Amino acid sequence: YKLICYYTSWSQYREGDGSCFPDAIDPFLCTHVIYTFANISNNEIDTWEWNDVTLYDTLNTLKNRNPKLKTLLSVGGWNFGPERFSKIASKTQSRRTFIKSVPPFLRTHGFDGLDLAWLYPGRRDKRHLTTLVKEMKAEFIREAQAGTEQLLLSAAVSAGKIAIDRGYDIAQISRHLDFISLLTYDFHGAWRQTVGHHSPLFRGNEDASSRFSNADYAVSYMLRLGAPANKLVMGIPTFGRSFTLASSKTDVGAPVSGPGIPGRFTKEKGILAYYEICDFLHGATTHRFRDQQVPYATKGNQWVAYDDQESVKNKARYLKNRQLAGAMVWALDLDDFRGTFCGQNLTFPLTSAVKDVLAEA
Ligand SMILES: *[C@@H]1O[C@H](CO)[C@@H](O[C@@H]2O[C@H](CO)[C@@H](O[C@@H]3O[C@H](CO[C@H]4O[C@H](CO)[C@@H](O)[C@H](O)[C@@H]4O)[C@@H](O[C@H]4O[C@H](CO)[C@@H](O)[C@H](O)[C@@H]4O)[C@H](O)[C@@H]3O)[C@H](O)[C@H]2NC(C)=O)[C@H](O)[C@H]1NC(C)=O
Repeated sequence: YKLICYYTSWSQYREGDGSCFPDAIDPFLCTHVIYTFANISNNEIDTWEWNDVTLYDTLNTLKNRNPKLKTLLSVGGWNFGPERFSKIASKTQSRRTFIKSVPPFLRTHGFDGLDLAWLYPGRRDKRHLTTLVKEMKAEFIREAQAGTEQLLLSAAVSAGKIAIDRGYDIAQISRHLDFISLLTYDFHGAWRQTVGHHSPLFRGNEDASSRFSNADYAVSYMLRLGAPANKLVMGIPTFGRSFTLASSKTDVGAPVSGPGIPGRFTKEKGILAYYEICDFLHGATTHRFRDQQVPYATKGNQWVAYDDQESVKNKARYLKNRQLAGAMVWALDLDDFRGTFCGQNLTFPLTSAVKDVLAEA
């Protein structure tokens, strides 16, 4: 099985214990670590943070300890606007410029591949994404002739049915990608004025939005569209999502007034790192959505949907049972990488739980 793990370049800036640099990563934890994100400038791949060349080096020094570890560089993300991707991919010339720029940059910086994180292709982009993936793969095939192991090509893909239908030719891109990471953790609609879980494995008992907004639906749909199981990797989050409650009610359908207050370290309303959630749990009441097989917790006027050791193990068993290629974790810097917040004196408790289950049989 693959265990694909993202590290985000902006996590270095977090205050105190929130600060995460690539040398915090256990070299034997994941099979693939993906650094996010690279920029595209002058139609060519490029660095983003002022110190990316240094951090790339810190990440790739992990291979000294684990020579089998593979690293990839992810281009795109939400800061990079999807409009920028569309412009590049939609013209033969700009597409070529971008593709040609990729292998030399990856080789210079010691990466084993490229991950495409276009968030997200629209209806007008579907055919252009197919050509980008096919042509990029063709370039990697050419570059391998020069003697070095062929660069890998992956993509992070929406797990939402509507977004999938709108923007991706799954049958075609699956042929050329070495793996597809499904973003199976963005299932709670931003329009919803009630609490709800963003990463449920199965649908909930009543009033769900779509019997589509769950990981099992997304996995089945991708297989149905022609992605081979051995190309699909199921995403598992190490962050949770938070809401401010609008009333004393906390169970299914509880009204909310907006996102939860920011975490002390991650400082973004509506999201919390797992290490922040571990602390939040002190004094909180814990519940589990039976049917959806994922937990939530609440205290005060705050309500948090999240994944714990039990839920990530459960998802790992699920993806093995569906004979998928493995799991993807977003993100290492949001797990308890220090090992000091979750009361087990264990680094990367969520990611390690997934790893341990993948090894079982
Ligand atoms: C990720 O990559 C993106 C894409 O490359 C980066 O964004 C780019 O950043 C550069 C540098 O800041 C910026 O360049 C700008 O260039 C203009 C000149 O524009 C010319 O063309 C214009 C047509 O639209 C025309 O109107 C103009 O006359 C020019 O001919 C600069 O304009 C000033 O130039 C001088 C010197 O700076 C000034 O003295 C003068 O007063 C002008 O006002 C701008 O100041 C910029 O330098 C790109 O425009 C920008 N591209 C996009 C699409 O956003 C980005 O930095 C990178 N991110 C990270 C995190 O690395």
